[PDB]
Amino acid sequence: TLNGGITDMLTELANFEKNVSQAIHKYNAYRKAASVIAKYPHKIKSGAEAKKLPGVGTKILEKIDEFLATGKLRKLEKIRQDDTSSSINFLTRVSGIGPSAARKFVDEGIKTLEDLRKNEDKLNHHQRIGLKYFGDFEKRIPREEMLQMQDIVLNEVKKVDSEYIATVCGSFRRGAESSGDMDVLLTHPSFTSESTKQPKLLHQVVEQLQKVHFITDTLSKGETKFMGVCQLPSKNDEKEYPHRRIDIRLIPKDQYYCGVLYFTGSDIFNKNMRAHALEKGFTINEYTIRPLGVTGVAGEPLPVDSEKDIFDYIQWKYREPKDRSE
DNA sequence: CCGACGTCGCATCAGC
DNA sequence: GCTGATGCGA
DNA sequence: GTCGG
Ligand SMILES: Nc1ccn([C@H]2C[C@H](O)[C@@H](COP(=O)(O)OP(=O)(O)C(Br)(Br)P(=O)(O)O)O2)c(=O)n1
Ligand SMILES: Nc1ccn([C@H]2C[C@H](O)[C@@H](COP(=O)(O)O)O2)c(=O)n1
Ligand SMILES: [Cl-]
Ligand SMILES: [Mg+2]
Ligand SMILES: [Mg+2]
Ligand code: NA
Ligand code: NA
Ligand code: NA
Repeated sequence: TLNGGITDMLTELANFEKNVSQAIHKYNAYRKAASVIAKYPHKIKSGAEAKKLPGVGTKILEKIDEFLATGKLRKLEKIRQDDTSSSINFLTRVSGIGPSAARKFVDEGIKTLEDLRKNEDKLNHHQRIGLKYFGDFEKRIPREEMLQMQDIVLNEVKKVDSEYIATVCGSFRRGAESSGDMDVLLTHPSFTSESTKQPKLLHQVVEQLQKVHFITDTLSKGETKFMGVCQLPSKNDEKEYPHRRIDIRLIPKDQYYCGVLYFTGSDIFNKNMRAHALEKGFTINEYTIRPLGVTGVAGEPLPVDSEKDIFDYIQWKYREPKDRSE
């Protein structure tokens, strides 16, 4: 990419602030700056040129000047040589190990993949599975495999109850030629903002996908959100496909458009759009868009009949899913 | 200068 | 058990 | 770390 060196450096800084410093707003600031630089259609010549972009300030401009002049950033080169920072950044790559648990493990002398496997009994369930599939979860999914996965989910869901509608969101819905995992929005007419007329609506789908050995493991599971592991079937004498993360979100059928806007993302696009809503006097979640009163208290849900209605309320021109990859 | 920064589901833990 | 953080995740 | 009042 045009500015890949700069955006990589900002991403590494973001991950430092999140995993090591536990400064969530610094993390989002670095990610927002990397995003706006990622879509800037010129090869950046200076920090001052970049500071013109929203989300790039004085400090990142200076880092950009250091990186443009030397090809590196001293702050990162020192971070890379710090053993505690190295340890924590590695452990937080296991699903279920966040900043706090990573620092606690380092305190207990658990700092490597070998240490983690030595101490499985010190892991909760999510972490145990994240460690089990550590290699697999860092692999990307070709869109072709995403299409085979889509076919299985959609047909198995239709076998449970043909009134379900399952929609693959995330980067897949944004047209990506590869995805890091599969995100499935699910609706059923028995589950609306008004009533739940049928129980186990998510569970029944999960059970069916386990029964056919597509879903292989469960990280967390509630009434509306499943987070787990899945695997494509391989052919005779074929090497197995990697295991993949899968997220399934059951959304009230009448709130599908807010739900699919949320689950299509990206995460940064959602942050930018929800921040814009607030400046416009609305708050958006995966269910509703609502006005804010002078109170600052959210009012009653506004009528929504398309993703575009959401954009219109906040005075944004519509953006197709493929233009939301911020 | 400095308050706000997106919003919420599930797992875990502490306090009663 | 309930309730309210806190952690980690979408 | 950046931004907006
Ligand atoms: N912090 C977050 C994380 C996710 N989300 C939403 C948007 C996001 O697209 C959706 C799916 O989460 P993912 O983490 O899978 O994000 P994807 O867009 O699918 C990516 Br590009 Br990171 P992939 O999973 O393909 O690697 O959930 C969010 O709103 N806020
Ligand atoms: N998971 C889904 C997907 C779509 N739908 C509904 C919302 C709209 O009425 C319509 C969307 O049609 P389309 O597939 O063109 O996006 O189907 C749903 O209720 N649940
Ligand atoms: Cl709501
Ligand atoms: Mg995804
Ligand atoms: Mg602001
Ligand atoms: Na700027
Ligand atoms: Na992690
Ligand atoms: Na996901």
